[PDB]
Amino acid sequence: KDDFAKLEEQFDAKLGIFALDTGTNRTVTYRPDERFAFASTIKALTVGVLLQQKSIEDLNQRITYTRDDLVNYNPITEKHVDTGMTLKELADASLRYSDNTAQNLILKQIGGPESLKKELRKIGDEVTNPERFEPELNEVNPGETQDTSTARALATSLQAFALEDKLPSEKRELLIDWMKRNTTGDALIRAGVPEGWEVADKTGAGSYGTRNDIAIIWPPKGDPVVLAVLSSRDKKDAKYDDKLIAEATKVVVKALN
Ligand SMILES: *C(=O)/C=C/N[C@@H](C(=O)O)[C@](C)(Cn1ccnn1)[SH](=O)=O
Repeated sequence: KDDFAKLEEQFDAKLGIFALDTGTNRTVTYRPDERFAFASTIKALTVGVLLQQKSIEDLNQRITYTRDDLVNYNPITEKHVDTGMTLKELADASLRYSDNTAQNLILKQIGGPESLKKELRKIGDEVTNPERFEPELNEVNPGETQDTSTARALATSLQAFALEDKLPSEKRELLIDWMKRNTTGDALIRAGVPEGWEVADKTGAGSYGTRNDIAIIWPPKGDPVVLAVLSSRDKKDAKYDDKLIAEATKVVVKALN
C-alpha cells in the first residue's frame, strides 16, 4: 500500500483502487470502499442497463431531439439536431466521446436516474447512487453520496455487464467493442499497461479534480482483469493530472505480476 500513498503525495490527490484478476481471484485494493463522484463512468453502466432492456433491432430506433435538449458538451449530438440519431449511435457517442446529451437521451429511455438505480440494485450494486443527468451529476461536494460510488462497486458493476451473465454474449461483445474503441482514455489506464495488453475503458472527470477510469483489461494470455481507478482532490476548482491514473495502473500491473 506504500506505492499508492507515495502517488497520493506526488499528485496531491486521494486514490481509490479496485482490481481483480478474474482468473486467480487476486485483488489489489486501496481505499476500495471510499466514495468518489463517478462522473462519466456512469455512461458505461447506463449502456449496460440499456442493453438489458433493448433488443439489437430496438437500437435502430431513431430518437429526435432539439437544440434545447442539448447541454454543455455534445461533440456528436449537436451535429445531428435536424436528423436525430439511432439508439445505437447514441450509445456509441456516449461511450467513446462521452457525449452528455447522448447519455441523457439514453437515461430517459431507461426511465431516468431512479430506474438506473433500481436496475443496479437488482444486480447487487447497493452502493452506486445516480440522481442526476449530465453535466450536473459531475459535481459532488465532500460528504455527499448523490451520484457517487466506490472503486469496488464500479468495477463489480462493470464486471457484471461486460463479463458475467447480466448480458448475453452478443450484447457483452457490443459493449466491450465500444469500450475498446474509446477515444478519451489514451493517457489513463491505457498508458499504464504493458505492450500487447488490450483495454476497454470509460473515463470520467468531475469537480474537485475528480479523474476516473474504469476498465476491463486483457493480458496477452490469461483471463481479464477488472480495474477501477478513482481520484479526487481537496479544492473545488482543482485540475487533475492523467499521469496519476497511468502510474497507479502500473502499480496494479506490478502487484498482479
Ligand atoms: C464526464 O465525466 C464528463 C465530464 N465533463 C467535464 C470534463 O471533461 O471535465 C466537463 C466538460 C467540465 N467539468 C469538469 C468538472 N466540472 N465540469 S462538464 O461536462 O462537467
